[PDB]
Amino acid sequence: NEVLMAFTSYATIILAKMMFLSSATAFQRLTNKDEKVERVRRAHLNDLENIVPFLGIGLLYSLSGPDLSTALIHFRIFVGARIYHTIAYLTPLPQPNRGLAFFVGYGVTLSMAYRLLRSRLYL
Amino acid sequence: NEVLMAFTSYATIILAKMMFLSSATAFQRLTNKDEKVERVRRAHLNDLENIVPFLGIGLLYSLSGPDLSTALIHFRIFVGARIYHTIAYLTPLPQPNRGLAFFVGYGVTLSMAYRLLRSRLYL
Amino acid sequence: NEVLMAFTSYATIILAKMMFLSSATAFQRLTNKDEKVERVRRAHLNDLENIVPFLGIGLLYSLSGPDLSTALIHFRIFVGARIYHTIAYLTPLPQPNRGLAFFVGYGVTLSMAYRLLRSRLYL
Ligand SMILES: CCCCCCCCCCCCCCCCCC(=O)OC[C@@H](COP(=O)([O-])OCC[N+](C)(C)C)OC(=O)CCCCCCCCCCCCCCCCC
Ligand SMILES: CCCCCCCCCCCCCCCCCC(=O)OC[C@@H](COP(=O)([O-])OCC[N+](C)(C)C)OC(=O)CCCCCCCCCCCCCCCCC
Ligand SMILES: CCCCCCCCCCCCCCCCCC(=O)OC[C@@H](COP(=O)([O-])OCC[N+](C)(C)C)OC(=O)CCCCCCCCCCCCCCCCC
Ligand SMILES: CCCCCCCCCCCCCCCCCC(=O)OC[C@@H](COP(=O)([O-])OCC[N+](C)(C)C)OC(=O)CCCCCCCCCCCCCCCCC
Ligand SMILES: CCCCCCCCCCCCCCCCCC(=O)OC[C@@H](COP(=O)([O-])OCC[N+](C)(C)C)OC(=O)CCCCCCCCCCCCCCCCC
Ligand SMILES: CCCCCCCCCCCCCCCCCC(=O)OC[C@@H](COP(=O)([O-])OCC[N+](C)(C)C)OC(=O)CCCCCCCCCCCCCCCCC
Ligand SMILES: N[C@@H](CCC(=O)N[C@@H](CS)C(=O)NCC(=O)O)C(=O)O
Ligand SMILES: N[C@@H](CCC(=O)N[C@@H](CS)C(=O)NCC(=O)O)C(=O)O
Ligand SMILES: N[C@@H](CCC(=O)N[C@@H](CS)C(=O)NCC(=O)O)C(=O)O
Repeated sequence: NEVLMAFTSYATIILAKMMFLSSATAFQRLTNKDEKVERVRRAHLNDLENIVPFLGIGLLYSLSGPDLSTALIHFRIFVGARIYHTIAYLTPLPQPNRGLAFFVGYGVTLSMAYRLLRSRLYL
Repeated sequence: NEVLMAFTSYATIILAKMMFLSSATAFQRLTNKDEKVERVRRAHLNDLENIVPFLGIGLLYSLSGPDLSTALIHFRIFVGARIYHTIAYLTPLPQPNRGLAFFVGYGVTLSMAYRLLRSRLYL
Repeated sequence: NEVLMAFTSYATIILAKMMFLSSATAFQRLTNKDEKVERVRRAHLNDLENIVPFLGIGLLYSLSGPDLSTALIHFRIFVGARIYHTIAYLTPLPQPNRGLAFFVGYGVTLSMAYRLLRSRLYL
């Protein structure tokens, strides 16, 4: 429960996230058309891989999530970090393609990656 | 069972799908060589992400799939939609890179995404 | 256990793998800068998809992994194949982008893909 509770919710978000944004980018791509080209391309793949390792990591301490400890918060903020980070980006075809923005997204993937990873594993 | 039954099968397909097609594209890429360049590149990533969110969504109502309701059919046709959709595409390096074809694939990802997602979640 | 044991470990590796390598490439990309451009781009996506289907396949005989038979070894060497394969590659922006190296990585994905896939499925 506690467990299912966690994963679905994060992912659902995550997947409302990645979902609007995917078809959406598709939809805008053709609609914009071009700068928006990479913009859209761009959203997909950073995010697609935000998710891609989200998926690795979440999905797994998922079904290996024994300890009672509260860790979902990061499942939760890493989402929270990464969304506003893309969203912050968020149209500049010029590099920078990054910023404090992703010092948030990636780097939280990193922190919440790092701890929780190690956590349900070594236990 | 009913459950395992579902996921493996869809994925197996899905993964026979994504699998021939991956090494295959590799194999053809070098063999064609060039137009086939993006063609192959092309197959991977639409499909790679067909799968990528397949994976998100399937995999999860997977292990959160309680209701008796018949929903696998779409696991099943969204595959059925997406394969023939790429396959329909399926060599034009000119945009369009889409069509009624993906009005099928993506959009079923969308429908079968949308309902089943919400379904085992809100329950 | 035996099961959890398996998946986490492979993935952890896999995910220490894909993880250093992702932020890392990011980090080097900006730092190199350019040839390193595709190099880094390059690492991500072969590997990102090494993982991408790893994820499909591992993750699933994962929770459908009944037989006692020893199959983790490949979870294990396919990792072992693929790492040293990228790593072998591993800076040439000239094609070849492949070699005996990936005759290892991909092709083990293939062998260990192929058998274990079929195995916990048909059972
Ligand atoms: C609950 C907390 C108690 C107190 C709350 C009070 C907090 C109030 C914060 C007030 C802030 C004051 C504003 C100063 C900021 C100026 C920033 C700036 O100049 O831009 C930098 C710019 C710099 O831009 P740039 O010029 O480098 O590039 C832009 C791109 N070009 C140039 C191509 C156009 O960086 C960004 O754009 C980042 C975007 C920030 C987006 C912020 C929106 C998200 C905020 C989330 C939190 C909000 C509440 C959610 C709560 C939900 C509740 C559960
Ligand atoms: C943008 C900036 C960068 C962002 C990148 C990523 C984010 C980085 C995160 C960094 C780590 C932050 C550290 C916080 C934790 C440190 C505190 C600590 O250790 O104290 C002990 C811990 C543990 O609790 P305790 O140990 O004090 O309690 C003792 C009770 N016994 C021993 C009997 C069990 O305290 C907490 O952290 C509690 C925090 C709870 C969070 C607040 C919400 C609780 C309510 C739940 C529902 C609320 C709705 C929210 C839903 C959100 C919807 C979107
Ligand atoms: C069981 C049902 C009862 C009745 C079955 C009877 C159904 C019989 C349907 C007969 C159809 C009549 C044909 C008219 C169609 C003409 C289409 C056309 O012109 O092409 C559009 C074209 C338009 O092309 P275009 O010109 O825009 O671009 C092509 C690309 N260039 C130009 C670069 C070369 O679009 C497509 O290519 C789509 C490809 C369609 C592929 C169809 C094969 C898959 C069909 C799956 C179902 C088959 C059975 C599976 C059953 C399994 C059983 C469990
Ligand atoms: C290319 C075009 C776009 C494609 C994109 C994606 C596809 C879009 C899908 C859109 C939705 C379609 C709606 C269909 C459902 C609506 C019907 C409905 O609501 O009625 C009630 C529902 C529910 O059943 P019921 O409620 O009528 O039964 C009552 C019994 N009690 C109450 C006691 C439990 O009926 C059905 O849908 C039954 C359909 C079953 C499907 C037919 C096959 C059954 C046999 C199984 C094995 C067959 C082998 C197949 C293997 C395939 C291999 C590849
Ligand atoms: C335990 C076993 C018992 C015996 C152990 C004894 C084994 C000892 C093997 C000794 C080998 C002798 C060396 C001859 C090889 C020459 C290769 C060559 O020329 O390069 C080809 C080259 C050809 O290069 P190229 O010229 O086509 O392209 C390079 C790119 N450019 C040109 C752009 C610069 O291919 C490679 O680079 C492949 C890289 C190989 C990397 C090997 C390191 C990994 C080895 C893993 C095993 C090690 C132990 C791990 C054990 C862990 C324990 C649990
Ligand atoms: C770079 C080159 C390409 C690489 C690409 C991918 C790799 C390709 C792999 C190809 C397949 C290789 C075939 C090997 C198996 C064939 C042998 C066989 O069938 O015999 C019967 C099998 C089965 O056992 P058995 O059937 O003989 O035992 C009988 C006992 N009863 C019947 C009662 C149950 O034997 C084995 O394979 C045992 C091998 C075990 C592996 C050795 C290690 C065991 C110790 C565990 C801990 C060690 C630490 C290691 C951790 C690693 C850390 C990173
Ligand atoms: N989907 C791509 C995203 C790559 C990307 O957007 N790279 C950014 C940094 S994370 C960059 O600076 N690219 C170089 C460029 O735009 O020229 C991947 O997985 O590699
Ligand atoms: N793998 C790429 C696929 C992108 C792609 O093929 N985009 C299509 C629409 S879905 C397109 O029209 N691209 C613009 C172009 O080809 O110039 C991604 O995930 O973004
Ligand atoms: N992430 C890309 C990787 C594609 C790639 O690196 N292709 C290699 C073979 S696996 C190649 O030879 N590309 C053609 C080129 O570099 O011009 C994908 O998923 O398609």
